[PDB]
Formats: sequence, C-alpha cells, structure tokens
Amino acid sequence: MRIAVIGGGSSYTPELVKGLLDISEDVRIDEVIFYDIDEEKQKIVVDFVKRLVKDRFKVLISDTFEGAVVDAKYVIFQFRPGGLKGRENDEGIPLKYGLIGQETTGVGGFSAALRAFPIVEEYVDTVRKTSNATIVNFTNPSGHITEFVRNYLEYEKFIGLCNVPINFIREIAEMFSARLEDVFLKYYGLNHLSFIEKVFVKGEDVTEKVFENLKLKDEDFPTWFYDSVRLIVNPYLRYYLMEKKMFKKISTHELRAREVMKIEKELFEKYRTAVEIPEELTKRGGSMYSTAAAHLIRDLETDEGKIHIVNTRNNGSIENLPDDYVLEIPCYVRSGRVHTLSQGKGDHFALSFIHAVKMYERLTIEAYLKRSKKLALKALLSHPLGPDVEDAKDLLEEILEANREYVKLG
Amino acid sequence: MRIAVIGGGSSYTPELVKGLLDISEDVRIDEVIFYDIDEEKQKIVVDFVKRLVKDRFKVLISDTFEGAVVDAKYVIFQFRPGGLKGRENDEGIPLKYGLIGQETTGVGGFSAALRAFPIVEEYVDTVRKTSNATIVNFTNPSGHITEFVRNYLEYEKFIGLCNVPINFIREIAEMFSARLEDVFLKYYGLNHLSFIEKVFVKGEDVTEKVFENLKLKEDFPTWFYDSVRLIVNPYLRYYLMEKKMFKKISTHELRAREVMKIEKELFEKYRTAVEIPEESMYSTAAAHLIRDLETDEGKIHIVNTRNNGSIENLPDDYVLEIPCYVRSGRVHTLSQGKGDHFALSFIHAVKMYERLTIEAYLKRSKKLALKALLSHPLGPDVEDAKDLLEEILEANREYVKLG
Amino acid sequence: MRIAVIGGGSSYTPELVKGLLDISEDVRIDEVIFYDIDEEKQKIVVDFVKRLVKDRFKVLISDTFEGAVVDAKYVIFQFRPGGLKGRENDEGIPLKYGLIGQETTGVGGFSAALRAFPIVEEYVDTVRKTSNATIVNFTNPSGHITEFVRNYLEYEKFIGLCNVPINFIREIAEMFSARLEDVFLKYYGLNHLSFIEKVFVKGEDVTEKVFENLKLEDFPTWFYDSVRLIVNPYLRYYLMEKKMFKKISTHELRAREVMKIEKELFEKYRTAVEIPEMYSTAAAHLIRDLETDEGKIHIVNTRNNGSIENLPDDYVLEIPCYVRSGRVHTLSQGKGDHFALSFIHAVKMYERLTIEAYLKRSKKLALKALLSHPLGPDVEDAKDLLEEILEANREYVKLG
Amino acid sequence: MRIAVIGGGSSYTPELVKGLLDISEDVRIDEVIFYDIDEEKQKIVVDFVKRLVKDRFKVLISDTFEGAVVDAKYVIFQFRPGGLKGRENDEGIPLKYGLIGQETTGVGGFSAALRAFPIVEEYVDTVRKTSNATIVNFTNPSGHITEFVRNYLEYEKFIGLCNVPINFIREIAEMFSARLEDVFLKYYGLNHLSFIEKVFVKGEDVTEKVFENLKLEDFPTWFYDSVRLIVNPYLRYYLMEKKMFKKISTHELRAREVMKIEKELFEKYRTAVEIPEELTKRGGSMYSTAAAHLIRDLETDEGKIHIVNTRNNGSIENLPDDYVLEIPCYVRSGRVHTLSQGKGDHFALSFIHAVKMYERLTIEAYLKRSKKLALKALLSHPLGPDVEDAKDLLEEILEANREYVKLG
Repeated sequence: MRIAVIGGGSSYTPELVKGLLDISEDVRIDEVIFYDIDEEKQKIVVDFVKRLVKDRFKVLISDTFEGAVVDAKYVIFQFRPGGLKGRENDEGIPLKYGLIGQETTGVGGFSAALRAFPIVEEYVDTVRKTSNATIVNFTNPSGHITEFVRNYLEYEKFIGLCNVPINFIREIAEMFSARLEDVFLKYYGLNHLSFIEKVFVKGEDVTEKVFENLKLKDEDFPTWFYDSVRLIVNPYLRYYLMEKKMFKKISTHELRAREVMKIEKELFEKYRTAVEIPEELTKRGGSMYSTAAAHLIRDLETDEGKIHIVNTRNNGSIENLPDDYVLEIPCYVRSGRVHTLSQGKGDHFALSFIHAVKMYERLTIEAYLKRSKKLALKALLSHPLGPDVEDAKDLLEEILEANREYVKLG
Repeated sequence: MRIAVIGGGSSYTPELVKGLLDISEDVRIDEVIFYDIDEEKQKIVVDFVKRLVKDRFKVLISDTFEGAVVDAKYVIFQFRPGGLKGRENDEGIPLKYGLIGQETTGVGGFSAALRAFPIVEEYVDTVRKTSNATIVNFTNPSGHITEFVRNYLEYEKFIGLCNVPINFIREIAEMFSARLEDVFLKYYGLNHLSFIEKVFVKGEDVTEKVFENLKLKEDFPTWFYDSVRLIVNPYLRYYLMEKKMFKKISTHELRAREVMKIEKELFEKYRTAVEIPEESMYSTAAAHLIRDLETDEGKIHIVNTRNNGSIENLPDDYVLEIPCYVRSGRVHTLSQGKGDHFALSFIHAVKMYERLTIEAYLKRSKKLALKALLSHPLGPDVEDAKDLLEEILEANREYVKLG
Repeated sequence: MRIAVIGGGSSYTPELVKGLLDISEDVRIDEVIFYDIDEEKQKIVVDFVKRLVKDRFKVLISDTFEGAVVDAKYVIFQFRPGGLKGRENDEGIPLKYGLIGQETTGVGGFSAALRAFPIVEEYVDTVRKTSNATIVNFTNPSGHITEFVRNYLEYEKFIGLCNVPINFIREIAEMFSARLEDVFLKYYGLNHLSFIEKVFVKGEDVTEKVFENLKLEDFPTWFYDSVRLIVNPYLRYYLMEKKMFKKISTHELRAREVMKIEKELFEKYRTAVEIPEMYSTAAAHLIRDLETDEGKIHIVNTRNNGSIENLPDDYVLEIPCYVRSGRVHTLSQGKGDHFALSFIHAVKMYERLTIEAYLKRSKKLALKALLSHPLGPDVEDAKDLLEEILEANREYVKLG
Repeated sequence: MRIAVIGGGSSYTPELVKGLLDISEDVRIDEVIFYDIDEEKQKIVVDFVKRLVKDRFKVLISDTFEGAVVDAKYVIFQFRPGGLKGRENDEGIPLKYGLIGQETTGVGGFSAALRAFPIVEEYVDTVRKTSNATIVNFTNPSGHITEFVRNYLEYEKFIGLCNVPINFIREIAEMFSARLEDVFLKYYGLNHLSFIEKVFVKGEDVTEKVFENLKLEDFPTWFYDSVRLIVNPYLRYYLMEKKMFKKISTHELRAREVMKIEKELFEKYRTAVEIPEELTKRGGSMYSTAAAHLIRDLETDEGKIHIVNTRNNGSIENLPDDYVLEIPCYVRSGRVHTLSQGKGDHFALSFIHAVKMYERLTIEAYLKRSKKLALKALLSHPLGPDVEDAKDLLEEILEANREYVKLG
C-alpha cells in the first residue's frame, strides 16, 4: 500500500503528512513517495517530513511522475501549475478591466484552468496506463478540473477536494461540542460556489440556531440576506453578490499571491531546522485540506462507510440538476467507492449560479480541447464575472501572452 | 366566433384590427369586443377601428372584463399595467444604482412582472370560469407572464407572443425574396433572450450567408459572430454590453417619455383618421396565430410555451420561445436537438430569476423578493438590494403589496 | 417513545417483540401498544408477549386504531386484510383460468391489493391527522402498497419492508463468516421482483464466488451464466410459469397450510415461556437505525430518486438506503440491467393501473389493470375472472 | 436526383414504382436504380416496371449494392433476408414449444432480426462511406432494425416505415369523406405494437365516433370501453395468445400461402401492361404510398405529417428520449421533426418498455455474437420461452439460420 504525492514541495506537505500519520494507526501505509518539478524545494520539505515521520512509514522521492504513481493506490494532486507567479497574473491581469481578479473565481480561475488542463491530461493518462490509482485532487481550480477529468477524460476514480466543507463542519462541531461525524449537512453547489440548506447535529435540525448564530460575529452579508435567501453561502459568493465591494478591496491592496510568496518563503526557512510543525502554517490559507485528504483515504480504505463532502458527478444527489454535473456534495464513502446520497431539490437561487458557471466550465474545456481562441472568447464571455464584449479580445490576448509557456491557443 | 381584446385603448389596436381584417377572408370572425380600464382612451381608438372595419364584422365594447371574455374563443391580452408612468419608473429607478433600466429586461422587468401578476391572475381566473378561451398574450413581460400562467396558475391555453421572431423572419424573407413561411429557423431562448442557430430558406441552409450579411449592416463586432456562432436577440446587448448600454440609457431621455409623446400624437391622429397613419408588427403575429389555430392547415409559429422536448438540453417545463406546429386549436412543439452552452447559461440564469420572482409574488414576501432581485444577472449587489426594492415597492404601491 | 403495532394478533408478533427487546438496549422504548380487529386472537398473543417482555417496556392494548397510533413515533402495519380466507381466494381463483395463483404475485396480488387500499387509506389518514409517525409496512403486497402511499396518498414517511433482502444478506454473511453489515449489495427491483447484480463482503467483490456457490424447481446453471443476475425466487413464477402452475395446481393451496401452522402456534402461545421453533429483525433494525444518528444501510421500499439512473425517480423500488435520524437516503447504484428493467417497468405500469382503478372505483379500469399484468388473463378470460374476484371480495371492495 | 431500391425483385416493386410515378409530377426524379441478390427474379419485375414507367424516368439495374447507392439521395430497403423459407422457419419453429410463430412478433421476429443485422450493418456502412443517402426501411422487423441503426450503428438518416399507420389513416379518411392529410392522430408505440389515443378529422375530435364505429378473432366491445385505446391488430398476439396460437397452429403457415401468391404474381408480370388486382389487394401493398409520400415530403419544403419510426425526442414525455418509436413527425426539406403529444397511457407503456428491453437485449447479443446473451434476450420477450424451453429453442433457431448468423 503506497501513496504518491504530486507537488511534494508544497508548503502544505508537512500538514498532509501529519494527517497521513494520524490515520496510519487505523490503516496500513507502507510508503509515501513524493514528486515535484522543483527538486530543490522538495528536498527541504521532504527532509522535514522525514523528521516528523520517524520511520513510521517509508518516505521516498521519485525523479519522474511515472516513477511516483506506478505502484500507488492513491495519488494526491497538490501542485500549482505556473506557480505563484501564475497566481499573481491571475489576480493582477483582470483588474485593469474592472474585473474581479481572484485565484479560483472568475477570469482568474479561467487562466488557472487553461494552465492546468495540459498537465492533468498528461498526468491522468500516465496514471491510467499504470497503477489505475484513485486520484485525490487539490490542484485549483479543483471542481473545474474534476469536471474535466470526470466528463471529458472519462477517468472515473478522480475525486476533487476542497478545504471549505471541512472548515464549515469543524466550525459547527465546536459550536455544538460534537465530533466531526456528528455533523450532517444538506450541501450542494460547485467548488467555491456552494450552499448549505440544512444543518444537523447528532440528528437534531439546528439550521435555525446556526442562522441566529451567524448574525452575532462590512465585508460579510447583512442579516437581512440570511433572512431572505435562507441559505448558508460559501464566502466566495461575495465575489458574485458583492462585486463592487470586492473589486474595490482587491484593487486597493497588495495582490494576495505576493503575500503568500512572503509567507511561503518564511515557512521554508523554518523548515530547514523545524522539529515540529510551525504555527505560521496552521493559521493560514486552507491548512486543514490535510485532514480532508487523509480522512478520505482512510475511509476509502476501510469498509466502515462514512460521509465526505467531495467533488463528483451529481448522480441524483440533487434531483433538480443533470446527473452529469460535477458537484460538491456529501457522499457515502466505503471500500474504494464513492456513493452519492439523495438530498432532494436544490434552491432556484443556488441553481442560477450552479447552471451559469457549469456552462462556463464546459465552454472552457471545449475551448481547450479544440485549442481554439474563438471558443475561449466564447467561454470568457459566458462567465458571470467575465468581460463585456468591448474588453474580451484584449483580455484574452493578455491572458495567453502571460501563459505562453503553459498553453497555446490557435 | 368572437375575439376579445383586453386593452382596447392601446395605440397598437388599429394594426391588430388590420390584421384581423386580413385573416377574416380565410377564417370566420363574427365580432371583436374591446375592453379597457380607460373608457375614454378606448372610445377614440374603437371609433377609428369602426371606420376601418366598415361592417366586415361587429365591433363591440364591454364595460367589464367578464363581459368581454364570456363568449370569446380567443382573448388577446395587450394591456400595460401601471401604464407608461409605470414604464418610466421601471426604466428610471434602477439607473441611480448603476443598474440597467429597461422596460422588459433586468430590474425593470422585475417591477413590471410584479405589477402584472395580480391582474393576470384575476383575468385568467375569470376566463377559466367562463369561456375557457385561448389567451394570446402581448402584455410585458410576455415570457415571464407565460411562465407564470403555464406553470403556476396551470392554465394550458395561454400562448405568449413577442414581436422579435416575426421581425427577424420578415427581414430574412426580404433578403432572400421569399414568403414568410419559406423561412424556417432553429430558434430558442426566453422572450427577449433568444438565439438563432440555423437559418433555412426554401429548404436551403443559408446560415453562413446570413452571418456574412450581418457584417455589412452599438451592435456586436464581427469577431463576436465568428466566436459565439449564434444570431443573438438585440436585448442581449444589455447583458453582454452592459457598460455601453448603461452609458447610453443614463445620458438620454428615458424611452417611456418618448413613447408618451408618440402616443399622444397618434391619438390626436386617431380622432380624425380614415386610414392607418405611417407613424407594430406584433399585429401580424397575433392574427396569423389565431388564423392558424382556427384552420386545420398546420403552420409554424414561434411562440412562448413549455419546452416539451424542443430543446433536449433543457427541462420539459421551462417556458421557451420556440417554433411550434399550430393546428386546430393545438400547439405542438418540434424537435430541435441541443441548445448551445452559451445560450443555456443565460436561459438557466434568468429562468431561475423568473421562478424566484413568481414565488415571491405568490407568498407576497419581501424577503423572497430580495432573493429574486439578487438572482438576476443584471440585478443589484447586496449593498443596493434593500434600498432598490424599497424604492420599487413604494413606486408600485397601488399595484402590489408585499409583506 | 412509543411504538404502535397494527395487527397484534399476527402469529409473527412474538418474533417482532423479540426484535424490539434486542434493540431496547441501544435505543429507548417506553411502550409498545397493540391493535387488532380480532380482540380474542390478540389477547392470547399479547399475553405471551408480556411473559417474554418481563416489564422491560410497557405492553398495552388499544381498543381503536386511533388510540394505538395517537402518541406513536413508529407504527408497524402487519395486518392481513381479509385474513387467510382472503389469501385462499387469491391463490385459488386464478387457478381456474390457467393463471398463477399466488399470495403476492400476479392476479393473486391484484385482489390482495384491492383489499388493502381502503384500509391503508383510512389508517394512513388517521396517522397523518394525529402523530405523523413513521409507518413501517409488512402488509402485502408491501411494495405495491408503498407505491400507493408514496405517490398517490402522498405520505412521505411510509417505508415498505420485506423479508427477502435480509434473508439473502444473512445467507451471504454465514457463507463468508461475516456480520450482516459486512455485506453490501447492488440490489434493485420491486418487492418480490428484485435482482442482485453485485455482492461485496468486507469490501471485497465476491459476486463470482457467490455465482459459483449457487450452482452447488430452481434455475439451471446456464441461466446464471446468461442473465448474470441473482434473481429473487419469486421470478420463478414469471420465468418458469408452466412449471410453477403445474406445482401450485396439484397440491394443497399454501394458505391452507399456513392456517394449520398458525392454529398450531396459537395453541402453543397459550402456555409457552419461550419462543417456539426474519421480518422481525428487519423491522427492529430499521427502527433502531431511524432512532440513532449512526447511519446504516437497509434495503427498503421507497422512491428511486436516482438509485438507478436508468429508471424514473418516482418508481418505488426495493433498494439499499442510508438510514439515519429519522431520514432515509437513497444511494447511487448506476444503471439497471435491461433484463431486470423489462420486469420492473411492466409490473410498475400494472401497479399504477391497479391504483388508478381503485381510486376511480372503476370496473372498466380494473379490467385494464388485469390485462396489463405479465401473469394476467387473456382477453377471453378477463371479464369472468374479474367478476369472480369482486364477488369473493364483496365485503372489502366495491367497484362500479 | 437518384433513388436506389434495394430488393428490386420484391413482388411489391410495381406498387412502389406506381407511387414514385405519382409523385414525379411534384418532385424531380431522374433515375431509379434497382439491386437484388436474385438477378433473375429482378429482371422479370424490372422489365414490368419499364412498361409502367414509360420513360418518365430512367430505370437502371446495378450489379452491386455499392453501384446502386453510390449516387443516391434516397435508398429504400425492401429486401427479405433468408427469403420466404426464412419466414417459414420463423413461423414454424416456435410452434412446437407452444409459442406464437409469427413473421415479426415474438420469437419469429427475433430470428428475423438476427438474420437482418449483419446485412444492414454492411449496407448502412457502405451507404455511409459513399452517398450518405437517407435510408427508408421496410425490411422486417422494421422498428427493431431502426432501433439498431439509430442507437447502435448511429446512422441518423434512417427512417423506419410500416404499412399500418397509413392503412389506418385511409380507413378514417373514407369513414369521414376527407383527404389523408385531414386526419391527425395521437399515435405511439413500437412497430407492430402501437396505440391510437385520439383521432382528429379536419380538426374535430372524432375519437368517440371512431370507437362507436369500431363496434359494428377481434377484441370485444368491453375491451374498447376499458382500455380506451385503438390498438394495433398485432396486439392480438399478446392479449389473445391462446386464441392466436390455436389459429396459427391449425392452419397452413402464412409464409407458404404468400409463396403461392408470389409465384402467381410473377407469372402475371411477364406480360402485364397494368398492375394486377391481386397485387392491389394483398400483403401490405399500401406501403408503396407511404414510401413515395415520405420521399416527396423530404424533398419539398411544404412540411407534412408522417407517422414514422424514429427516436422519441419528447414526442411522448412519459418515455425516454432515445426509444425508437413509431410516431407522427413533421417532415420537411430532408429533416424529420418530432411533435409534442404529451403522456402515453400506462397500459401502452407496459408493452412498449417490455419489448424495447427485449429489442436492445437482442441487439447486444448480436453485437457481442453471444449465445449466452441470446438466451437472455429470448427469455425477456413477453412471448418468449420458459426457461425449460429456451436452450432447445435457440439451438433450433441458430441451426436453421446457420448461413446468416453465427453466435459463439
């Protein structure tokens, strides 16, 4: 039983490995093998990992992608195509057009996806021709990449993960002094575009209590919003519903990527000597993506049967929506399989966003598969946060020049 | 055989009647009865109508709505709830928030729908308890109202009409020196939110020739047609060219104010006329539809109705604007295949907005109205929603009350 | 926390109660209240129950249906409309026409259903107007009744149960030395009309091993090689009609046998200190898991809702569900086999035609329903058959 | 503009040609080209054809299938795989098992289908790599073949035809003194498994009057009062199986009667100046008008209704989009559009679903060349064998069809 970690140099690696250590008591893990296109970055991180692991499983490095995944049962995608400079372009370029610049939402997520697709195509292909492992994905944009792998590359064992579902659950658990698994949600939407309609803790409906609580805590939704919409809304929906406010915010402060560059450079210096995971990591980004990955793999391994909110085909989870939409929804996870659960109908409000962005998602895939500039423009125009006709051509040209090393559109 | 016309004082009435006279040779019409809440406006128009009709059928006025529809086989809704003052509010109010102000699109159509729903509920109810007539609808927003009647009031014989499909068809017809019926389209979308994917003239695929000719006409650039590959309803300019349209609307006289002046001019002309003044084609659509509902010939009309498999990509119950086979009182939808992903993003988004709006009205809920307003692609940001709805509801005090 | 048991006089009651005793350690049960139209039958059984219970919860009798369900969280339907004399007619009458006579399959199930509908309509209405309890149903035909309540009476909390899914799991469990929950199935169909496509034990795919072990009046080897489905034994009546008809028609009717068995058990229950020599476990385990927040899999009858993507969402099917805190969620299974679907579709249409006939109280529509069943009459026999069914069921159903 | 006719030697050919001559005034036809595996049979028929046509268009014979379809805009499948001896096997073999033996219904249609698929696969493939013509199909079992081509070979321009829709329409037309196009139906089901729910003549709903008229070997009055559908007469095999079995099994096999009808028609063809009365009155001789009218209306931009075998696409909302059904379509300029009809009756659906599953099971058996899957398909048919008879029945069918189909 071996796990491959693709993008070993991620500054999140230590947390991932803590997670794998935590579960290595209920499931057998023989070796974890790491791969990164930045040999030197990974050396520092994996050296730190070795100190944390203390021979509880074997820590290995592979020179090639194929070498890492060849004998793997689980493959974790955790790499960032184009790196932080790519993120910086994603956040920075749309700004001049009066458009939201953000890592995974809107035009920023469009360029991130175009950067990712070629790499994931290559990677998924190699996995498929060798180990046929289950791929657990964090690489952003996670949901959009899942849609691409599930519905176009047609690789079934590809599960998109994100940090927000688990962050929400832990929040509720603390509020109600309960374990993570005591929390059961009606949850649906796309990655970073999701909605909670019902909250259950130890079987009790506590939705009303959660709403009343959310009102006692300018950049967040007003009370009337929750009264009217009656959904708990993913924080990323601020970019859609509070665009003017979010634009003024992003455009008048340092770009986020530049701040994470400084955080990562500080964490790396810490990693050269650190004997225990530093604080600096723990309270940032999505530090708890680690727990999600490790818990998912745990439950894929045992025959216990547990609920995980995961990115996968609808398959009747929301009867309101096509079976083949990849959604972020709670699933029954057991012995290598992921089963969707009945949830009933989705709210019209939520569906307006879900449908809009899903069409944009597939338009973008179509453009990439045909390598078409014309279809990319069509995709760009279809996003709710995309350019007006007067800006689209110039915007796309800026994107493609910035990403010339990663994607070529004719 | 009797036709009722609800909103007889519409400045469009003379054209409708011209249309009714043109078809009265292929189909029997005994009487046309008119109803309006403005008796004096209607007297002027109907006096003019009588001079055009010249006893070819009976022209009657009813003092009540029920009196008009009671023995009617067809009922035409052509009234404007809240009148032009209402339209002016619709266009004017959203402007202060940096939002598109327009008669049928965005926030403006939201308030127009809230004004319409109570009236059409009452009217549809009365028709249902009396004549069970086919209602042909022009009242805006036509598609949204159709969604409401077909899927919530559950009255099957309600057909939404609009002037764009016929305007396009005639355009193509004269480009190609062919009759109206020689033009066959792949056409789908919502009312004022519609797309043309394929154009056929006398059986020939002329799509490419249509695109090339569109390039030789505040309109879409050449590359847009190359990339999207759909002929797009001009109202999509409000979505796709919002900045440009906002700049235009907000630096010119509101359109409703212009219409007020045109209509005042037409009404002075109507007191004196013996023939229709040069100073609109919705008429032909209504009369031709009624003609074809009457005969057993079987003819294609683009109307607003339930999808039912016209676009396989879309739920059966979405009310769409689509080509149907019309024959002996019945409207059948036609196979068209799949709709484009780009088209569907608009269709899904505002269809959700449409139903959220209806739900808010049915429960008479301010909270639900905010929800609906937030859901429109051209709606307010959260910071402006509450103020904008309070302004809409004050302005529309007399027409709708939300709790 | 109170459970109501409708049809307390059922000879099965003892086992049900043993079941509720077993789970009364993981979940709190204050009282079990019984009701039966046969007061004397029930008194003997419930006196037996009191001896087994030994005051671990309160055992009560209600004079009225309303009195039983008024304060109940769970209501178990386990009555037999028309009794065994009704089942005797069900089994006996179709035989005359060369038709399969069977308690729940074919024309037999049709009359059983028409007998049930009026009663379940009344009972569901009273539950809905009082406690709004979850109804767990054994009353035959279980699945058809569930289709009726879920899609026509529109009462959501009505869960059809059957003893075949649990019988199968138990068999697999002991074949592989595993606990019941170690077994996971791809399972779908209608009640008494179900198929297993895949078998998992402790996560391992053992479908192949199950097929090989099944080959060691039942289907031949080649059948399993061809169809590649483990098939409910009731499918024998569709697939081996000639053989089944020959069997049913040359032996004592089954209901007659059961009458003798029940008369025997009843004399035993008068003095019996212990249960004399499996639906019970299903009911209790389901109630257990509805009560806790653990989350467990049960095969039950419910709306498809995407369990089988190949089938309409509203078909009531017998399928595995995730059960937890008063809620039943269906699980993804993928596509159903064309072979299975041909039976599922045909009898589902039959089921709704029958319900439509009942709701309109129409003889004409009943004929239509009768003709539509794969095991139903030919046109030449339909009218006589129906008139014989309605005659025998005079006291239970009137069709106009 | 060229029409290819595959199976030129069919004794129906003269009628088909009459049909093409009737429409050759509203649409242009330059040449009709014929192909048959029996050159001798065809020569006699086409010689007769030439005397009817009178140089109105050119009548040509092709030695090869490819040669016929290469330049065609329309290709008519009109052949009978295995011929009349094949039909005879289909009708005869099931009989010994107490099963309905019929040309297109039940076990008989199963073996007919397995005989057909290899040939239509080859033919569709060749059409697809050359002319891309619209194929109009009569070859039985028509609906099942259409399911196969539409959903498995994935050739879109393949339209299944049958003679019952037009026979019904014509009946109604005469009853009401109206033209064929004055008759509009709510019509759906499978080929030879179809139901009429509503009847309109000149826009009037005359369903009630049609039911009243139908009551003046056939369904009794109460049946129509109960089921309230006008049912295709082949449904007698399902609904009156005992009666139909007793009938078929105690009379000369139907195939043997048509052998003698055909032999008589061929003798007539040698010197006939005009179409004989025995051809007008037999088989499903009105299939001709259906073919010709369909092609006419695919050619013009008029827009006309034709009941045809095609994908559901929302015609019956109660049924999946991809079921091939026999349903009314809007036909115009090369395209076939499906019409809204609403919901299908539960009674009708039970037949439609059951046989549709059997149809796809049979196709899957053929495509995998699997004896095992064939047994599965056989067992799924409402009119199929019991488990005790299945194995023996299939081995008899495969033996008889050795030259047409091989299943491992």
